[PDB]
Amino acid sequence: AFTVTVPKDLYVVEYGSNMTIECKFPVEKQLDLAALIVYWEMEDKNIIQFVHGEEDLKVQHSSYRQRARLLKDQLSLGNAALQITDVKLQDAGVYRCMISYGGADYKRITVKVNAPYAAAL
Amino acid sequence: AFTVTVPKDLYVVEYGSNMTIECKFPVEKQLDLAALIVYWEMEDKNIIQFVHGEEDLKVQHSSYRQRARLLKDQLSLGNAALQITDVKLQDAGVYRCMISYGGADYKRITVKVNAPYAA
Ligand SMILES: Cc1c(NC(=O)c2ccc(CNCCO)cn2)cccc1-c1cccc(NC(=O)c2ccc(CNCCO)cn2)c1C
Repeated sequence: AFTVTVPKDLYVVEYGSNMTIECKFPVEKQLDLAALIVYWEMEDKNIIQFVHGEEDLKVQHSSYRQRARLLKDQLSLGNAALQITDVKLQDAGVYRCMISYGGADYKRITVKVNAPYAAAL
Repeated sequence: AFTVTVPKDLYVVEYGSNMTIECKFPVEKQLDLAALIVYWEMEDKNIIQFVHGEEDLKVQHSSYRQRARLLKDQLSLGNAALQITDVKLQDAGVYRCMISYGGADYKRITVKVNAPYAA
């Protein structure tokens, strides 16, 4: 009954740009931070580990340091939004958002990074 | 950090036998059932979805009906044990236990099913 949805499960992004990938969960009235867990990962790499309102940046995988953050202002709209700055080719793959809030659910999201290309016509 | 561990991360099982795969999670004093979620899957197939003490058999994947059980006597010892009855060849693959209990964590278990072979 506790359901996480994704508007899209495939994001095609340009090398070196910014991307935001979103996972929706139901929230009514006061977001209870003490009951909320948000985890983002990409093939076992810890990107975001938001646990009961607190984050520890020492658990964050080194290839995501100063690039990856949770947009905490979106959480009141039931939106766990992961913003990644300066997208790399190694950022392509399968991301998971995993959310515990009342129930639990997770989604898979595929990211494709186009190789850098000077398109001329 | 809430941590789930696995004694074995690979199980080799005989076709048609039973297996039990275990995920350990830390539990102190009274198991707070209102706070606990245990979820087992394999390749997006819902095997066990234990939510605060309640299970919906109607959410279980058709291929696990009457075959898959969570051993609830183990939960008080912090053991999330999935027992699968009458193992098929299509039970081979990657299982996941996901546990929310204070914190949250999940682990992967690989199951390989040996094709039936006569001595
Ligand atoms: C597991 C989990 C996290 N994970 C972390 O916080 C986390 C942090 C760090 C590490 C790595 N550590 C390595 C050291 O061992 C790993 N995990 C965060 C929020 C929630 C969960 C959770 C916990 C328990 C259960 C369910 N699912 C389900 O209950 C579930 C049920 C049904 C479905 C299928 N639904 C499809 C329809 O949308 C999916 N799902 C989830 C999703």
